[PDB]
Formats: sequence, C-alpha cells, structure tokens
Amino acid sequence: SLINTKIKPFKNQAFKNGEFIEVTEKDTEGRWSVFFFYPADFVFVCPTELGDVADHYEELQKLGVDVYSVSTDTHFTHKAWHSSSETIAKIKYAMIGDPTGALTRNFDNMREDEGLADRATFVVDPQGIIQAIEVTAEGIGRDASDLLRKIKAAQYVAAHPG
Amino acid sequence: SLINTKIKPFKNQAFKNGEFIEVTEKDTEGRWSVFFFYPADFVFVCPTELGDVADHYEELQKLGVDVYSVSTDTHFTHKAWHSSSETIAKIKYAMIGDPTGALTRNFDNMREDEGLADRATFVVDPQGIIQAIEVTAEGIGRDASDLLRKIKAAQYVAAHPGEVC
Amino acid sequence: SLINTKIKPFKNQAFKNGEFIEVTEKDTEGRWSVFFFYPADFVFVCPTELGDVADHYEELQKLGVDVYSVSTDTHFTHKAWHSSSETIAKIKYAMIGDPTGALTRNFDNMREDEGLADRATFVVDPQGIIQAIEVTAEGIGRDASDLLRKIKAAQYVAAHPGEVC
Amino acid sequence: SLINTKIKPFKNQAFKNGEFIEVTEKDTEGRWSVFFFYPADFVFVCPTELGDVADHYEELQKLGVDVYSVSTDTHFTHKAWHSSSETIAKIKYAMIGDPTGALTRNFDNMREDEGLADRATFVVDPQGIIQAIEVTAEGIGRDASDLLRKIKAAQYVAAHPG
Amino acid sequence: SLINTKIKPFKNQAFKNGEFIEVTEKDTEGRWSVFFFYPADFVFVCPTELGDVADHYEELQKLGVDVYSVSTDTHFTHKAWHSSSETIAKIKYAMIGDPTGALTRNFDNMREDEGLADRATFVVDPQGIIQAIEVTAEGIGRDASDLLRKIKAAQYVAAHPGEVC
Amino acid sequence: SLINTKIKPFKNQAFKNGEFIEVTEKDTEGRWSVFFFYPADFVFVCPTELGDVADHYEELQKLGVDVYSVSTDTHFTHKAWHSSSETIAKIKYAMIGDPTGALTRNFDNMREDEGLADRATFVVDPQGIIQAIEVTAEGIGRDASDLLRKIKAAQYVAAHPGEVC
Amino acid sequence: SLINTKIKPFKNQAFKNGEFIEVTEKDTEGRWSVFFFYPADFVFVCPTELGDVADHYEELQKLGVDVYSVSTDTHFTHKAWHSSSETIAKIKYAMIGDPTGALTRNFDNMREDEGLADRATFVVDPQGIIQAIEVTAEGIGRDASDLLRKIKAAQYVAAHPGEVC
Amino acid sequence: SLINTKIKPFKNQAFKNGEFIEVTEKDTEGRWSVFFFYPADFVFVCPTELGDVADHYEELQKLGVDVYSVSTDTHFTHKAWHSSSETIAKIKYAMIGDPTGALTRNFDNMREDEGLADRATFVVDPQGIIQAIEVTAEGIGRDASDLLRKIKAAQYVAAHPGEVC
Amino acid sequence: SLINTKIKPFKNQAFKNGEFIEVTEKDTEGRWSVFFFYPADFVFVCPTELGDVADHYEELQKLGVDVYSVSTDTHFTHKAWHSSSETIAKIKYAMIGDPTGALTRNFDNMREDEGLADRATFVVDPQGIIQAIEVTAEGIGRDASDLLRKIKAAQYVAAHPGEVC
Amino acid sequence: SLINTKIKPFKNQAFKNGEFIEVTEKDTEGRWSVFFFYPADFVFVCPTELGDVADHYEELQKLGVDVYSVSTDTHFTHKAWHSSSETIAKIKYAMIGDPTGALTRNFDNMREDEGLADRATFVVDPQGIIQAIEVTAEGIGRDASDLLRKIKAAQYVAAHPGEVC
Ligand SMILES: [Cl-]
Ligand SMILES: [Cl-]
Ligand SMILES: [Cl-]
Ligand SMILES: [Cl-]
Ligand SMILES: [Cl-]
Ligand SMILES: [Cl-]
Ligand SMILES: [Cl-]
Ligand SMILES: [Cl-]
Ligand SMILES: [Cl-]
Ligand SMILES: [Cl-]
Ligand SMILES: [K+]
Ligand SMILES: [K+]
Ligand SMILES: [K+]
Ligand SMILES: [K+]
Ligand SMILES: [K+]
Repeated sequence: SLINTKIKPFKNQAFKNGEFIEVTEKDTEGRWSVFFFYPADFVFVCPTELGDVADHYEELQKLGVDVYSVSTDTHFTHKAWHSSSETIAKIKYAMIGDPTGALTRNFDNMREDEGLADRATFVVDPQGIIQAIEVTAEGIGRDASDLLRKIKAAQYVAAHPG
Repeated sequence: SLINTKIKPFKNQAFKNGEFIEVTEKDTEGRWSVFFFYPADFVFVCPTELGDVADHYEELQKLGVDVYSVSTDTHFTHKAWHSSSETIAKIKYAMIGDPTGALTRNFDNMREDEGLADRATFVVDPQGIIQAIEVTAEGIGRDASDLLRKIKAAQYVAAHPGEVC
Repeated sequence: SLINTKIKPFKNQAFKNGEFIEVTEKDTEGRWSVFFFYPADFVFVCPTELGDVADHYEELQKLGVDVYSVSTDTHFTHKAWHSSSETIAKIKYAMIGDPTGALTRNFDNMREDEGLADRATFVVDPQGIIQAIEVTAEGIGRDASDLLRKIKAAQYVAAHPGEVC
Repeated sequence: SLINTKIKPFKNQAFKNGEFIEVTEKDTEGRWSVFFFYPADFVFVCPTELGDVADHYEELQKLGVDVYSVSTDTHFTHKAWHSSSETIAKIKYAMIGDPTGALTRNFDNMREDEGLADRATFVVDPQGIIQAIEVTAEGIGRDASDLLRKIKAAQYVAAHPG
Repeated sequence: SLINTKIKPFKNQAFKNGEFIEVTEKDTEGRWSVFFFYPADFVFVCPTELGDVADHYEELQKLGVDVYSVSTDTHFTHKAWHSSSETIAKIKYAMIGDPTGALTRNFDNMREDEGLADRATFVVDPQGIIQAIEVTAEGIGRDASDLLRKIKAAQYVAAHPGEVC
Repeated sequence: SLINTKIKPFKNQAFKNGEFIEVTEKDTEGRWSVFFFYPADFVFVCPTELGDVADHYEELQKLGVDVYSVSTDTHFTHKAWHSSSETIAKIKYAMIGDPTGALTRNFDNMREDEGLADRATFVVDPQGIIQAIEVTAEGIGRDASDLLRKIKAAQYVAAHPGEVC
Repeated sequence: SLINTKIKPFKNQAFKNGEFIEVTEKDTEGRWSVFFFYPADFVFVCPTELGDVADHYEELQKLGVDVYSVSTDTHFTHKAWHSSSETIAKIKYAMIGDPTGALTRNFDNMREDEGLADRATFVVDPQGIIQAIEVTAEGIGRDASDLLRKIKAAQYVAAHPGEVC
Repeated sequence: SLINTKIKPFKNQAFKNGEFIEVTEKDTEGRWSVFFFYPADFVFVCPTELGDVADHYEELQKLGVDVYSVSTDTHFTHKAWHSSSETIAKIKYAMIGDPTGALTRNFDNMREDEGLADRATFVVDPQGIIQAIEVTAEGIGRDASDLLRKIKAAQYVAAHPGEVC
Repeated sequence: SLINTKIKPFKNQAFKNGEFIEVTEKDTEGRWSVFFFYPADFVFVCPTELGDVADHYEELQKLGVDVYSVSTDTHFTHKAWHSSSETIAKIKYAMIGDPTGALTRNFDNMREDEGLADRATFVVDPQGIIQAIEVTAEGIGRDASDLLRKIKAAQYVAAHPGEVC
Repeated sequence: SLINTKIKPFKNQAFKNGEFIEVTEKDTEGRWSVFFFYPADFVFVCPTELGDVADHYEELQKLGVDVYSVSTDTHFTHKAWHSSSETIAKIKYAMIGDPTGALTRNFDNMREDEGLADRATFVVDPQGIIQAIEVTAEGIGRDASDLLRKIKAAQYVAAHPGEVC
C-alpha cells in the first residue's frame, strides 16, 4: 500500500460552502489532511459516510485537520448535490472534483473499468506522509469517530516519538 | 478526422425518460444515430444546445434518427440534472454517462487535460459509418437546424447513390 | 479532433486572382483563417461549396478573415479550373495546391487510399488555434452562412473572454 | 488498493496452538479470512494488536472467520515467541511465517528497504475477494472490535445484496 | 536502375478517348507497354513529348504496344486538359491518374518534395520485364522516334534470342 | 565461485553482547573477517556450528579475525535466541540480521525458494578479498577447526608472498 | 531514378590513350561528362556502342564534353582490349576500371548476381548534376547520335533557362 | 553458490591408470562423485592436494565415491605429469583434461583472465546434486581428511532422511 | 583460418583449353583440387606463379589432382590473356572467372578495398575438406614444388591414418 | 585470411631458454616475427616441425627474425616438455603459453570445440603486418626451409619496393 509514502502534487477544482476554489498539494503543507474518496455523487444511498464526517468536522477543524472529499465528478456536480441533498448540505469542507482521475490515481484508488474512485480514506501529516489507510467495498461503511481515533493516535506519536 | 470510419463497440449506462438503460453499439446498428458530446452537466451556462436538439427530437425520431448525448459525467448525474433543469427536463433521448472516458476516446474527442469531452457532434448511418462531424470551441454554439439539414442530405444520398446535394 | 490545437508550419504554392504565390503559416499569424479542403478540381459536381464561400468572401474580408481552399491538385490545375468554371472564376481567395499532401496531413485530413483530402473546414484564430471544425462525406454540402455564424461567434468569445453565445 | 480483488495462491508454513501446519489459498476457500500483517516478532512493544485480535478470536471462530497473522519471520520464530510472550501465548489462530516475502508481496504489503511487512489487515470473503483494508504507520494501533464491525457489515451485505 | 525487373501490381483510374476506365497490371500481361511519366497537367510548356508519342500511337498499336501516360494528377484533370490543349486532344492512349503516387513509386520515379513524377519512360515486355528506361531533366525532350527504334530492337531480340540488334 | 573477489558494501543491524549495533563494510576494512551464514534461528537442531565458532572466538580475536554470523532473521530475533539458548548465549561476536536478504545475496548465498541463507562460510582479508569459501547442504556440518586452520594459512601467505602451505 | 541528383565522389584507375591515369569526381567539375557503362571487355559481340561513341568523340570534345566508359574490369584489361580490338583501338576517351564496383554502385547500376554493370549512360553537367539517363537490356543498342542531341538540348536549357517552345 | 543444484552434461577426455578414456555426466549417474579442480599441471609447488586425495582414494572407492581431478590442461599433459612426478604417479583416479574450459565453466569455476580453474572441490551425490563445496585461494591447502568427513556425513544424511550430523 | 572445413557450393564460368565451361563444387567431389587465387589478369608482372603451376600440371594430373586458377576477372578476359601471354598459353587447367566475387568470398579471400583476390592457394581433398592453405603478400612467390610436396603428404596421411614418424 | 593486416596487442607468459619471460606486441615492434602455432605439448607425434624451425633458428636470428611458438598449454608445461623431449630441448626461441586462447583468437586460429590452436604459421614484418600465412592439417608438415625462403623474399620486397621476388 501507499502507507508511509509522500503524497504527490495535484491541482484540482473544488466546492466549499458556496464557493469554487483551487486545491493543490501546497494547501496541505503544514497541516494534517484527510482525503476521503467515494464512487459518485447523486446515487440513491444517502451519503451517511460523508455526513458522518461532516458531523465531526468542527471537532476536525480542531487538533488541526483539513478535510478533502474526492470523487471523479466535477466541482459543478458537487455544488448541485450540496443544494439537493440535505445530508450533503451539512458539508463545510472542500469537495474536490477529479474528472481527469489524476488525484484518484495519485492515491492508486481508481476502479479503471468504472472511472470512479474506491471507498478509501487517507490521513496525511504536515510533511505529506500518509499515516493511515482505510478501504472498503460497497456496503461496508466507514466510521468517522474511528477515523478521529487514528488521527489523534497519529498526532500523539508524531509529538512523542516512540 | 474520423469521417467515413465505422464507430467502435461500446457499452455505457444512460438516463432515458426516468429510467436507467444500457446502450451498446448494437442499439445503433440498422439505425441513424447522432452522438452529441458536451463537456459537463450542471455548468452555469443554460444547456441551450441540448434543449435545441430536444426541440427537433420528434422530427428526428420520425426520420429514424436516434440521439445520444454524451458527457464524462455519470448517468446518476444526468438523472439529477434532468430533474433540476427546465431545459434538460425536455430531453426524451438517451443521456449517456461516460465516466471511464472510453466512448469519448472511441471518437477521439477527449480534452485529456480536463477529463471532459469536447463539443463535438457525429452523424452515424445504419452501417455504423460516420457521415458528418462538427466540433467547436467553448462559446461557439452548435445549430441544431444545420445538423437536421445535414442528416436529411445524408439520408438522401444514401437513398440516391451517385447524386449529391 | 484537432480542436483547440495550433496549426503546423507549411509552405505551399497557390493561385490567387491571376497570380501564383507562396503561402506559409507565417501569412496566417495575426489573422483569422479558414482552411477549406475539398477532394479534387474538375469533377462533375458543380463546386457550389467553393462558390458559396466566394459569395461570402467580401464580408469575410471585412471581418479580417482570410480564406484558403485546399486540394491535392497543383496550383496549375487551380488556375486552369478558375478559367474553365464560371463558379470557380468567382473565387478571389487563395487556391492552395497540395500535391505532396503535407498540408492535408497537417490537418490529419487525407484519404490515404485515394490521395485526396476529405471535405473539411477549419477556422483558425490569430494565434493559430483551431476554433471550429466541420467535416462531411460526399453529397453532404457545407453551408457557408453557418460558417460565417461560427466565425462571428468565434470572434465574439475571443473579444469577450468568459462568455458564450 | 487491492480492494475488491481476488487473493493470490500461496503456500506457507505456520504455527498454531503448538503444532506446525501448512496454509494455502485452498484453506481459505469457503470461509471468511482475516490476514493480519505486522513488522516483526520479538520487538519490545508488547503486541497489543495481536493480543487484541486474540481476545476476539473465540467470537471470531464465530460468524465463520479464520485468522492468519503474518510476518516475514519464520514459523520457528513464531513458536518461540509464543512461548516467550505471555501476550503471544494467548494466540490460538495460525501464525504464518513468510521468510520469502511472497505472501506479503501478494498483498503488496512489503517494506522493500526493510524486508518486513507493513501493519495491514485484509478481510477476505469465501470467494477470495478482499472486502476491507486497513493500514497504519508504527504507533497507530488497530482496533480489533472495529475489525469485527466491518466483518459483520461485510457479511450482512453479502447475504442481503444492496 | 529498374532495368530487367518485373513491374509491380497497380490499380489506377484513367482517361481514355472520352471515357473513364480502370487499368491494372493485368491489362499489361501479354503485351508490350510504354509507361510515360511526366510532372503535371496544365503547366505552361507545350506538352510536345506527349504529342510526339500521340503522333506515333498508330504505329505503336500496330506493333502491339500499349501506351500509358502517367502523372500524379487525377483522371478528372486529364479529361479537362484533353479538352483544353489542342496537343493533348490528339491523345487516344490512356492517361492514368496517380493521386496516391503508388504507380509512380512502383517505378521509383517520385520527386518526394514535390509530389510529382520525374520525366521517365519505361518499356515493358509481355512478361512484365522492363527492357528500356529513359529519364531526362526539363528541357531535354524525349524523342518518340528513338522510343520506337528501341521498341523494335527490343521486339527483335525477343523473337531472335542470342543475337543483338 | 566468489573466490578472489572483493566483498560488496552493506549495512545491517546486529546483536552483539546485549546491544544493537550497525555493521557496514567499513567495519571489515583493515581486518580479517569470517562471514558465517546459516538458515534460521530457533530451529530444533542444536546450533552446534555457531557454538563451535564461539569456542574459537578468543583465538580468532587474538589473530585479528572478526566474526559475523548471518541469517535472514532480524536482530530482534537474534537477541531472543541469544537469551533462550545455552549454546547461542556463548556468542560474543556480532549476530547480523539480514531480513532484506541484501547481505546474503551480495555473497550469492540465498535459497531463493525458502528466503533463507545456505550454510556458507566466507573468509575475507583486510583488503576485502574472499580467500576461502565453504558451503554445505543441510545435515553436513562445518568444522570450526578446519576454518581456523585455513585462516592461519591465509594469514601466513599474506605475510609471506610467493610461498604456499 | 538518380535524375537531378549530384554524382558521388569516386577515385578510379583508367586507361587513356596509351596511359594509366587516375580519375576522380574533381576531374569532372566544370565540365560536361558522359558516364558510359557496359557489362564486360572482350566479349564476342562487336563493341559497336563504344565505337559509336568514339566516332562522336571529336565532336563531343568541341562541345566541351568528356567521356568515361566504365566496366567492372580492371584498367589493365582495358589496355589489353584496346590493343586487341580494332573497334576499341579507336577509343581516345578514358576507360575506367571499376573492380570494386563502387563507381557502378554510385550510379545504382550494378547487376548484383553478375558482378557487371548494366548498359546505362548518364549525362552530368558542370555542377555534377545528372541531367539525362538511358538504360537498356542486351540487344537494344544505344544511339550516340541521340545522345549528342540530348547533350546539346541540355547545354541549351542550361544557358537559356525556361525558354521553351 | 551452486549448492544443491544438479551438475551439467559434459564430455571430456581423461587419463586414468595408463589409459585415455572419455568421461561424461552419464558416468557419474548412480554414484558419489568428487570433482577436484586445480589451476595447472607442472607448477613448482608439490601437488600435495592431489597426492593427499590419492592417499584416500582406496577408502573413497569403498564408499562408492569416484574422483575426477580437473584442470584446463590436456589429458596428454596429465599423462606426462603422471610420469614425471612421483606424487602424481600415486593417482589412480581419472585426471580430466578441460582445454575448452567447458567443465570448468559448468561449475562456474573459471578464472577468465587466466584460462585456469580455481581451487574448488565439489561433492556430487548419485542424483547429480552438489552437496558440498570448498574453494580456496592459492596457498591455502585443501585437507583431504575433511573432504572424507564431509562425504560420510553426506552419505549419512542421504540414508537417514530428516537427521543432521 | 578455413583449415579442415568443407568448401562451399559455387557455380562459375571458366576458360579451359580453348573452351568455356561451367565449374561447380560437384566437379571437385571425389578428386583432389587445388584452388589457386591471384589478383588480376594482364598485369605487367610475368605470371610466373601460374606458369610454375602449369609446369607441374602433368604431374599433378598423375596424382589425380585438378587445378582451378581464380581471379575476379571474367572468363572472357582469361581467354584473351591465354592468347596474348606466352606464359599463360601453357595453362591447360581451368581458369575460373569470379566477377561477383562469390567464389573468392567463399574462401574468405577478397581484398575488399580492391575487388581482387589475395594470393592464396587451397588444397581440397576428395571430400571437399581444406587440408592446406597458403597466403602471401605481393612479391613473395608461391613455390609449386612445395605445393606438390604438401599434396603428396596430404594424400599419404589420407591413405595411411596416423602413421607418423 | 588475415593477409596484410596488423597484428593485435597481446600479453603472454613464455618459456625461453631456461627462463620465464613476458612477451607483448611491443616486443615485436621493429622486428621480423614468426608466430608458429601448434595444437598441444606432449602429444605422441615427434615435434619435428618445431625442431625443424629450431635447426634454422641461428640463421633466422641473423636475418633479424624472432620466433614465437604458441599453443594453448601453459608456459609451465612448455618448460616440462623442453626437459622431456630431446627435440623440444633444441628450442632456444620463446615458447608462448596461451591458456586463455586470446593470442590464438587474435590470429583467428582457434579450434573452438577443442580449445587448441590449428597448425598455422604467420610471418610479421617490423610494422606488424602479416606478410605470409601457412596452415596445414595434421600430417602435412610445415617446411622450415620454405619458411626461410618466404622470409627472405619478404625482406627483399621490403627493401626494394615495386619489384617482386
Ligand atoms: Cl494504498
Ligand atoms: Cl474527428
Ligand atoms: Cl480533426
Ligand atoms: Cl492494498
Ligand atoms: Cl530506374
Ligand atoms: Cl561462492
Ligand atoms: Cl537511375
Ligand atoms: Cl559455487
Ligand atoms: Cl583461411
Ligand atoms: Cl588467416
Ligand atoms: K466524471
Ligand atoms: K495530386
Ligand atoms: K526473515
Ligand atoms: K589449456
Ligand atoms: K571484375
């Protein structure tokens, strides 16, 4: 896996609380980042995983972690979904659009026969090193609280080596 | 260009009148087809071009011409756009989703830097042969009337070999 | 397609209003150009497409648009055709001869098994960027009016960055 | 990642409750399997991750899941460790030795510059399809209870499609 | 040179005495053939070399010799030239169009930077073997009389082995 | 074999008298070295061979000969084995761990199917040159006495060039 | 063919008027040259082609034209033939020996399965440019009178550029 | 090393007790073999190693072990050396000549810059599997007694599967 | 060298005793052959080597030995030389012409920068095996008497295998 | 053959008149050299060819000619043979050992399936140019007298250019 490797450079468009912005690897430097990948916008399962992360976001602006959700849809589509789904509307973190699939492939997380990303979460430290990885098949949800545990543990070790 | 070449096999999901269907090159054999590519769903420009084709769909269907719009968005996104936009809600033809980019690349129509299809229209005859191509840069609009005129000329020469418009 | 790519360097001989001249990509720099390809001179179909463009040349010249028709025939043949055909005689724009096929291959527009160019039109802006492409099979005519519309829209977008027609 | 792919064939030696046995891909066919990788035997952190999994093993023989722990040490070393560490002594599941690194590389989980496996866990269904993946850097422990959650969810979806 | 090699298969369209026909290597089998290449139709030099061969065509047909003139122009252009040049109008042998240049390249006779054939003449016997070759720069005419002489000498040798003429 | 070749650079962790150290080829330069490879720690055979070398370590050290045992096990495992086995507890020389297999492959001594090193001993002189090699199949024991005799002969010829034992 | 290309550098021995000399491309610079290839010396056919060229040598020299006959025989053999044959004895131009075949291959004129040159004549202008080529099979003689005509036409065109009738 | 690999096919000439014979891998099948390589015949060091092995040959023959000494010298040289050296005269086992170096390279035992074999001994079981390898630099003698010990241990393990000495 | 190898197949023309004949490897089968190469015919050095071989031809024929002299000249040239030179006129063995150099290259005997064969003699036995080779630079003559000696020794060994003194 | 090529660099050990020496191409510079190859030392045939050269060594040294015999045996073996064969004992010139076969391969004289050199003699002038080559099968002796003759003729030509001996 990509555990303990450095994230690669990227430049993508995103939707965040009503505005369109640019996100690059430079925006992660000096912060803790969570890259939350999912298959697609607008499907019919309510996105509890995205919503669950939203519930913990305040607590996530925190201990110092930025959250970037990612799918191969465009930022345009994320904006639409943010206005259509009451669950998605709760999202205050950046929703990255990855139509070329470069971000997804950077994290080796593309389902090539579908053009969609797999359900994978990555925790990246201020130096751009992936410290935790979680991937699940459709139907097996990711628990945000548990994500938080890992992140706290990740932070301790980093300030208390060993 | 791809003029006078045969379309390649494909298999995609599409949104057509409230449902999700599967389209393959098999559905196009024996029929006249229009592959109408566009960059993306939900952009802030009014999808005038797509609605314009909708306006002529009845006459196209009367002439045995199927229409397929294509974007690298998913069919899920097409369903939503169809239920959010007044213009897009007028569409009764299949709205193909091409998230792998395969269909778009079959027609050599990908803006590889952006992961979106260029604004191109292809007219395919019952034998799978491309008989008319139109591509334009962003901001330059496609006139459905011109497309319709071309289709009629194409169908005419097919019926009257060695005779031109 | 070649949409939004830069045209390539080329050097060809041409016939323009009684004279033989040389044309290169350098003559297109800073201007709007229309490259109008067609199969061959002297066939038996009235060359309505070329004459139709000639009818609009005056107006195109007002918009600062140059027109170059292109076939794999020589400039000598274009001169001869310009004196035998009353329709071709109307042409005041450059008729480029492309016997080596290099211009045609630059625009990836050659029918290799025939040694003739496909019926393709390309609109090129002052920076050498292709902004509109139109290709059709034999029998399916190109409407010059639709070409003008496209050129005007192209000029608008270029002078009003961040707008669509 | 390897999410939703089929595990590869393998043949390894292992230690399980006092006996040496052989494990092959054939031993996983028709069962749910958990492949628990770790860096090395005998280091000085008490292996709470391995012990935590042991605590849930009974409950793990279960709902029908076999547990295979894996490191690039030999089975001989696992036997020794099982007699030296009171925590390791609690282990009743198979301890696979992977000295050639083929199992570890099958799961693309080798730290090539060290010759040790990364801390990764994989959940494999009866048909050999990886349904859940978890990887963490040193210092960030894996919670066994949480592993169990994923496995149960994995099992539901598989018997209740969608 | 190609002396004593066998001509290669070819398929070209041609203009011959008012009609468009097809010519292939199969049409040369069992006959004496003259392949007469020239740069282009409609240039401003009198086509006297071609006219000179035309003057001798009667006599060549008596000797059982077929004549094929070849240029990289189309057969459509040969027809036009045949109606425009009083000299070309004398031509009753086949005027082959070679727009793809394959026939010209078969005889290794293409000026690649121009897309035109060099002024080369080849004499081919009933078995498809090249028995005489003549190539000249512009201005150095090819004499049909000398051509006839060579063909008669070639025909003699073929009916009287081990003797030179 | 690797006889008369120079050892390659390396960097490994080892267990030596209660502590963890790092060994590189730098530690061997200027000294006589014995690289004693074995398949694995904790097997049920009494590591008679390793203890046998321990028995001669004092005399080896007196002769300026360092010893390094090597296995693809980690140095953590060596520490444990050293504290579990009476025989292994007698060892005062470095016990190198080679989990990447790099050191073992430098000496072309890997059983690639098993990931364990073959039973081989290498004698390296102060210049890094291999002067004696011994390899045996499982069950065939290595005699430390023979190794000691060889080292003495090796040191002798180094001191008395052009003279043999 | 080699038409309109520059001759390549060469250095050969030759027999000329009772003497052995060296000939190189530098001896052709600034002059009109005729390279006359033939299969072999001493065959039993009267060497009428060489003698015919000999008859016109005086006159060619007046026009400033040098003649070099070439075969893959040595210059030694040319001397002998020049003393044995009454027809060859009239030759006053240089007889080049080409045993390595490098001159012959420069002119692409070797019958590889025989090691002999084909019956080819090349006319080279003062700048080393091949202006006329003639090749024939055995039995089909080369007419010196026709050669002379071509050379005069070549000289004319060169001094009166595009002054065609 | 070559430990636990199968020996390769070979065919060499040899001297054995007054006779010249041929030796191949087929002669080793079903027997225990010792391949004893050394640099060269006739050097000035007493060939103690070879004589030492000869002293143990009787006993080795009892254990069903064949001995083949090998150098890149010819069998002729071995015969000569066997008659000049009182030590070599003791040899009753086959002295293989390997002038082409193929046997030596089979055991990857050639000093390529010298054309001589390194001092290596290999013990091969009835199935052609190398069970012990010993290689030393010049000056470091091989002890035949240690060789015997190894062979006996090798025979034990082979007859008592799952044991170690 | 080619020593102890089999001659290769060849087919050449030759002059022999007033006649032109064909020679192939089949004409050498069952006989002893001498292939005598030399640079060229007609040089001004007295061809003493060929004449020396001629003097011994009778005697070589008694021993059942055929002689083939070879140069890259044609057989036509050999006939001429045989009629002009008193030394060459004594030659009754076959004079092979090798214009393509294939015979000469078969014997690896070509001076590539000259197109001539080196002064080499090869002795070939009834089975086509080269048994003696002699090559010399210009000025260093080949002695026919020494050749004869070698041929007799070759015949002896062939009929009395390893009967050496 | 290698006739008229320059010998290549080499470095070999040799036995010469009781001492071991080194020989390199540098030792041949400025001198006449004879490289005399033979298969092997100690065979059962009398070494008369070598003895014959030995008989002529005095005279060859007067002519400034050095003699190097060469076989793929070692110099150690040459020393032994020189003490064993009364014929070899007459040798006072250098006996080169070529165990790696590089000197033999330099002269393209190796029988690769045997690892022995063919019976070849080469005569090398002061500039390192091979002027005479002689190769024979077993049983066909090389005559030292004929060798001397060739060397004298070679020395003559070298001091009297443009004259053959
Ligand atoms: Cl990963
Ligand atoms: Cl296209
Ligand atoms: Cl295009
Ligand atoms: Cl993975
Ligand atoms: Cl040609
Ligand atoms: Cl080794
Ligand atoms: Cl040519
Ligand atoms: Cl080895
Ligand atoms: Cl040879
Ligand atoms: Cl040679
Ligand atoms: K997409
Ligand atoms: K053309
Ligand atoms: K290990
Ligand atoms: K040897
Ligand atoms: K020749």
